[PDB]
Amino acid sequence: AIIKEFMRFKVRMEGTVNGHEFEIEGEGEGRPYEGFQTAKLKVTKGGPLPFAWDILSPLSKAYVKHPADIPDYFKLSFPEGFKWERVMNYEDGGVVTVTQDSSLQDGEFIYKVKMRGTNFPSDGPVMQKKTMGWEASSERMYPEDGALKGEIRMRLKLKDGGHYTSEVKTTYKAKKSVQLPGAYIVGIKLDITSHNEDYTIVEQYERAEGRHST
Repeated sequence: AIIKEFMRFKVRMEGTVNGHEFEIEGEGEGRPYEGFQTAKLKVTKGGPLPFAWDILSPLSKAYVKHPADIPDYFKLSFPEGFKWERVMNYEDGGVVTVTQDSSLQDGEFIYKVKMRGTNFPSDGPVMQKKTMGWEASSERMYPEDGALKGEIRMRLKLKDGGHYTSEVKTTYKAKKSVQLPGAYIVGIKLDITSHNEDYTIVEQYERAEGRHST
């Protein structure tokens, strides 16, 4: 009963992408049982970023709407919370790795993110900043070795109508022993709703719902 119908969060990220260091702070809010949230981020160090915002945007699992019959691993993990680690392999060789800790403090989610991005080609759409947001995704979740894993083949939209693809694996682990669901899918749609000219301030909006795999 600790995850309320309406919850806020605070986040801090530090990252290095192609050698460029930076820090981001943000806050957000949403409805964890209805499966939606918004966030407002600001680049507090090392901005403007010389690369697409979209590689950062998918870097808040407590807010996925779960059917009654699929255990909500993310919510059951609280108040302790959970960690996750992720690799995102972009098709042109760019790699993003991420570690993250989510906890609950004073009735607010606290997220802490560290990430590194390497090998984004100088001429590619990330460094060229030619992406236009992610298409909707289906994250395949499944229990493996006392943790919960998610795989996603994700696609960033390109200006010219093409797509730029990243193969994503994430391991989710509760900080306390918690019951695992069976395999299932989280449908997710994230959009950037507004930003200043140089993406030093960005607002984004995500909806996510668990569902069975037929």
